[PDB]
Amino acid sequence: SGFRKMAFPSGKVEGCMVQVTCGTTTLNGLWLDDVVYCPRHVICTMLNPNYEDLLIRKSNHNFLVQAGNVQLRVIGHSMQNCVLKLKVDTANPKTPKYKFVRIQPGQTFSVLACYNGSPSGVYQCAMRPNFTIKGSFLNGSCGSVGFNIDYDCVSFCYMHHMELPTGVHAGTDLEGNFYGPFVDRQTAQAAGTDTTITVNVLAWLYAAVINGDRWFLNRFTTTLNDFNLVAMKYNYEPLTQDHVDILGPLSAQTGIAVLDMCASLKELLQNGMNGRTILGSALLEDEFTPFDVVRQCSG
Amino acid sequence: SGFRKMAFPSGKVEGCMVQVTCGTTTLNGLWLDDVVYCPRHVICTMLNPNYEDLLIRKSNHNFLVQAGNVQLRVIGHSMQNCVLKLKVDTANPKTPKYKFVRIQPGQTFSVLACYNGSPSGVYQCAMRPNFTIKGSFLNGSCGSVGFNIDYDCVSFCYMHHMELPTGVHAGTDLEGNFYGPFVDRQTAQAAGTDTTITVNVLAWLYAAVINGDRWFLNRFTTTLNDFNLVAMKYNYEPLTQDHVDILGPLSAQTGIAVLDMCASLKELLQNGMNGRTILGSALLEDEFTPFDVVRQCSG
Ligand SMILES: COCCOc1cc(Cl)cc(-c2cc(-c3ccccc3C#N)cn(-c3cccnc3)c2=O)c1
Ligand SMILES: COCCOc1cc(Cl)cc(-c2cc(-c3ccccc3C#N)cn(-c3cccnc3)c2=O)c1
Repeated sequence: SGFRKMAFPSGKVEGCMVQVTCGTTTLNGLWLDDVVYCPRHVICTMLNPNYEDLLIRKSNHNFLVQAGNVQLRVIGHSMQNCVLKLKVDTANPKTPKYKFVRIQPGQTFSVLACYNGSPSGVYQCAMRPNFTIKGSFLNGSCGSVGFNIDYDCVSFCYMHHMELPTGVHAGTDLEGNFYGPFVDRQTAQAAGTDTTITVNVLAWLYAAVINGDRWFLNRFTTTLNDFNLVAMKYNYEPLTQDHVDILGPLSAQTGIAVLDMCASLKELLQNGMNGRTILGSALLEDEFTPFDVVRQCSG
Repeated sequence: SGFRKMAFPSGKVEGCMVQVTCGTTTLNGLWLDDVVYCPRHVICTMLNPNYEDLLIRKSNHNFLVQAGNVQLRVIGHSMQNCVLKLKVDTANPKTPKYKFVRIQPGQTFSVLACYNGSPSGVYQCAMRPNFTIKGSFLNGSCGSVGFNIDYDCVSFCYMHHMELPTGVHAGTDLEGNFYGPFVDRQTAQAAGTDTTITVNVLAWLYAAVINGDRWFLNRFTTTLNDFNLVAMKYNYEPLTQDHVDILGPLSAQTGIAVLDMCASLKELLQNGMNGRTILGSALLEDEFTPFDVVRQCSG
């Protein structure tokens, strides 16, 4: 038992992290096969850059890629959206089985924070409904990646590009498309107002039941439609029938109907917690997906 | 910016995890050089075991060690306190630079949860003042290890042995000595009443200041002695002058005197938070050490 903010083991991604240097700028890159992926803003000095221009003025030799202690020779460079791809002469022998995936808001992933191509730490986060992530990133972290692992396949879903003025974080999928409306320019950009991920909050309530916190349960039930009326009021995402279906296995294992759990959340939203806690939290946690809960509570 | 429950990258430990099988029991082992370390209760079937007896009745062939897909041949076995050491014919080529350390309560470490010798997830935790840890562990997790990484040296500090009836967790250092009063027997054992780690709470308050949460600061100061009187009342560990000194660099970087921050904690203990949060928490977090904060906030 127990329930922790748990990341995937990071080894398979550690073996892919490199340092990419272009002029005075250093940041991190992802070395898979004979290709190195990094934020294209590594070629900037960029209040309003034209990256087609900045890249036409570069040659392979303007890029220094360092893997461990060995320099890798760049033998070609290109742009795919907001990611720079650097072809190298040597194919990373530690390349895992992998895929690139573009995740939906509300999905979670592990982040391997890296500096100068050296991994620093690993943590879990979620793609917020407003397409930011609440990460932990210092200067030099751009190019650090987010990922999930399934069996032995690393699904890369995030590459870090920018910290916004609010201290939240924005980046791309590994094909270089930003999550959300953001662009890689040093210009005024605000995220939409964020909302709480309802289906995850419910999954975490089921995790709490699986671990013996029950003080919030009740005999009541609600209709999907009546619950959503409360959710909107408290800036929660609407719950869909597909969410209800995805919560199926947990509802079964705990014998608690999804719409029964929705009645608990209603009370907690209305009456707060009154000084008690759930899985060691004094507020409602929304960065565990239903599949995260099942993974960690029952393997 | 941002502040997360951050673990060390787990790759160097992943390359050491094996499966150890003795009879009907399977659990995890740590393969370093030509030696495999695992809980000695792998040889039990143990309401009151005599491990000297149970081990004299075993031969090398009673132990199956599986690393990846290859079986490793056991060429010798011994007991050191509560850890079984299995000498193997082949020295793990992925052995990192490493040391065994016995940590003090209040120190944090990363945990690599493993099942059948396969890493499952990584998370941070702390050694509680009562020498338990609040981990996340399912059946089969025994032998999973906790560790810190310094430069490139893995300091192993924990091996998982038991879940207590309260759902908290007990284990040993890597030389097999339990933290706390626990013994590896299926018998009534309760942990001491736990307390909150004051110096860590203060470190986390400094992290919050470094990230722009300041609503809890005040103009007041307190004496070390007066603060401890409040701490005792709220089941906080006494703060020592050595704690004050360890908080030195943070106090400086933020320009906030340790004893000034102690005045804030007093208020928060007395008046609670009144519906506001700190680093995304509605309660006082005590599983970040002063060195964790410095690592993550300023590298
Ligand atoms: C729209 O919102 C405002 C932010 O505008 C941008 C836009 C663009 Cl194109 C990029 C950036 C940005 C750049 C660099 C950088 C700069 C020079 C050398 C190395 C690095 C690294 N590495 C670093 N960071 C950063 C800092 C701390 C945490 N995370 C990310 C950044 O955000 C910020
Ligand atoms: C004093 O407190 C009560 C617990 O008494 C003990 C004492 C002793 Cl010697 C051991 C245990 C114990 C054993 C086994 C086990 C048993 C058989 C086969 C494989 C495994 C694994 N692996 C598993 N676990 C466990 C379960 C879930 C989370 N963490 C640990 C355990 O605690 C529990």
